Amino acid sequence: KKILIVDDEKPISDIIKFNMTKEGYEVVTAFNGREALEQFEAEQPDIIILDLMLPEIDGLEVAKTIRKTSSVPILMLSAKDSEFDKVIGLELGADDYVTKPFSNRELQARVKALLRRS
Amino acid sequence: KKILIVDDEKPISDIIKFNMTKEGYEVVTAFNGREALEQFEAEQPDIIILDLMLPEIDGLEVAKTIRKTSSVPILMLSAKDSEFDKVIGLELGADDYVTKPFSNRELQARVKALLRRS
Ligand SMILES: [Mg+2]
Ligand SMILES: [Mg+2]
Ligand SMILES: [Xe]
Ligand SMILES: [Xe]
Repeated sequence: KKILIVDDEKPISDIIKFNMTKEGYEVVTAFNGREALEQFEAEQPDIIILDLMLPEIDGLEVAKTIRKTSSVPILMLSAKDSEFDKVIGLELGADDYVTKPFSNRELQARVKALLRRS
Repeated sequence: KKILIVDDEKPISDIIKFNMTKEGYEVVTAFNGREALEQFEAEQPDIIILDLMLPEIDGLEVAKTIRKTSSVPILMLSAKDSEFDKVIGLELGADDYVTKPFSNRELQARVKALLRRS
């Protein structure tokens, strides 16, 4: 399976990439909203882990435009952990919303749960 | 022309109703998100003035669901006046975003501007 990780922090992106690779996923990466959209169209990932906060396009905006054409599962990841953040991510199309810092094992479990249902 | 005013404060709703009536619009009112959606389907207004903050459904959620079926112009009205509020209202489908308190004459000008282009 192919995962697109859209994250503007190279350290966090690498931790997720390393852990998804170890689980046997193919990983493509993007570091802003524009790259996320390009990688999305070109690579057709099975799932996208999307930071809400990105340099070019926000995460909310990326997920909005994705949902125009695609039902690809989106797992939103963010340091913002209030009700309003989670609810607005889910309502703008996230299938799930996990907060940072996260548990590596939980992330993996949640990715598998999204792919199981999809 | 018919305006639906979705506002949970009966005092503000009345001021907008009074002023739109004086301009020759037919007015229907709604005081929460559920009533907005019901009035929307039943009355088919030409334009909707929508408070962002409502008891049942938020304004963002109402405008989201409206846009599923309809291109009816939406003018979002709110006490929240930050960039993030305006931008997220516009991006969730508002044609315009005016802040409270507002100028009666400006509201009217902006309503006419939305109807002119529509
Ligand atoms: Mg990345
Ligand atoms: Mg009202
Ligand atoms: Xe957005
Ligand atoms: Xe929303």
